[PDB]
Amino acid sequence: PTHLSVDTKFKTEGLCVDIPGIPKDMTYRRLISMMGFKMNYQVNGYPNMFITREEAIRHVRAWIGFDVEGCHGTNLPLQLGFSTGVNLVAVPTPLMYKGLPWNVVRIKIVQMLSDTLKNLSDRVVFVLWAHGFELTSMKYFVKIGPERTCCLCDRRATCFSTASDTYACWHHSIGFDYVYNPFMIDVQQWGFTGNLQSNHDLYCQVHGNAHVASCDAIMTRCLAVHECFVKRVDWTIEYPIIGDELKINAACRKVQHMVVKAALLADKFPVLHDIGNPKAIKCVPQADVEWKFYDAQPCSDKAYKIEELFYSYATHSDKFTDGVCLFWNCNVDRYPANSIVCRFDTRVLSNLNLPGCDGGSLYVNKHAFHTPAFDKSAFVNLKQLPFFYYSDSPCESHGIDYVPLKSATCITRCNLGGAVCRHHANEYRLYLDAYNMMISAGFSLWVYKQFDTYNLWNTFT
Ligand SMILES: O=C(c1ccc(Cl)cc1)N1CCSCC1
Ligand SMILES: [Zn+2]
Ligand SMILES: [Zn+2]
Ligand SMILES: [Zn+2]
Repeated sequence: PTHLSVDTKFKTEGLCVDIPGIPKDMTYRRLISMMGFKMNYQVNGYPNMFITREEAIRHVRAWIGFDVEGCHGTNLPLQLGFSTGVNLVAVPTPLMYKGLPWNVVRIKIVQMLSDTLKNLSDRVVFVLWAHGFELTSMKYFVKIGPERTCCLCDRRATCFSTASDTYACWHHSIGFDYVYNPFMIDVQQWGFTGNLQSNHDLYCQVHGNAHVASCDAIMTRCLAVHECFVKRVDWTIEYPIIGDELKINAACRKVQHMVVKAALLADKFPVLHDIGNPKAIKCVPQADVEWKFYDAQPCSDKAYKIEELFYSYATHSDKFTDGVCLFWNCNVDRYPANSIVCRFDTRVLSNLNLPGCDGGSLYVNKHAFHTPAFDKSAFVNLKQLPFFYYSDSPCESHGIDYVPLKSATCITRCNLGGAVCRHHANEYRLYLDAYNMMISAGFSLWVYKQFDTYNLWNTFT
């Protein structure tokens, strides 16, 4: 009970308009056979082209929605749509390409999947709302067999070349013509009523239906992300390191300590209200302040309503207007004016951040976090937090080659005295690096309007 048994039943009702007469009684084994593939009773790490929900959720970085529409089955041209927004027309002889034979279409499919996936995943998972033409199209661009390694590296093979008779991963596949050992999941097997559009549109207003294959491909993946990461949420599932996950997370800890430490020193709040992750620890353990925690899990669907977070259930309940509120990746509709905020910007392009449901994004860094669409109006009571580095640490090198640092934003005794010491120059440059990492990863920082770094210079005298 890890992989999907090929002897599992497959409901064929979705198939029966493209494939009239299809048996009601159907297994994956029989379906794979009718798709023109032979598994040869093979114990070589590829037991089934189709995978479980649980397996798909572990391989979310690999999801490519895929849809095929009859254009006029051997008779007629097929429109191939992918969640990348690409439409290819294959002839048997929003990006929309003219009709070409399979021998050239399959080359474009490998190039497209390789460019999309090489920095994301070791595989492809085709996310289907299966009606028949998508499954019958696979024999024309897919080959299967035993698990293999790349000819040029140690990564599992994802592509095959009929020219060279060799196997490549996504990194090494230029000129390859076949997708090799793809995986796939039919969303329609999950038990929905009515068509794709009617189910997608319950949850999402951002993906229209232009009645083209890529639109269905996008809607199919969106619906799948909704089901697996919005309505259902599993934070136990770990995901491999593929990028700067570790640097970004370190940077996040450093910036959070820096900004909160400086807010307490500058404005001397007697109480801090720490709203969000119930596992959260004091980010400034030495600070004078009354530190009060409020538990809120990461919201995957809609931003929290500040009315419901701060709702008073009895008298003598905490005054959130006293001191300052820390919302560190706690996404709310509208922050109060007395807030310090870190808010993930869902629009950011990275390998960590996958497109999500209804303008949200699926941010995958150790764990998967569906994040509600970034909204600028949430920040109306605040301003953007400007970059600064602050330290009360002694000017003292210890233990890196130097250009003397000149910066208005290096808030240290040494800079107060007109000359930045080597230690604080090294720390400044490391912190500016951490800060830039975190920003470019898509985090945005917001602060109460009265916040002024000028107030920090008098914390040394
Ligand atoms: O792969 C095919 C297929 C095979 C041969 C021919 Cl001539 C047409 C279609 N499918 C999808 C699986 S169910 C039966 C149709
Ligand atoms: Zn390789
Ligand atoms: Zn959608
Ligand atoms: Zn110094």
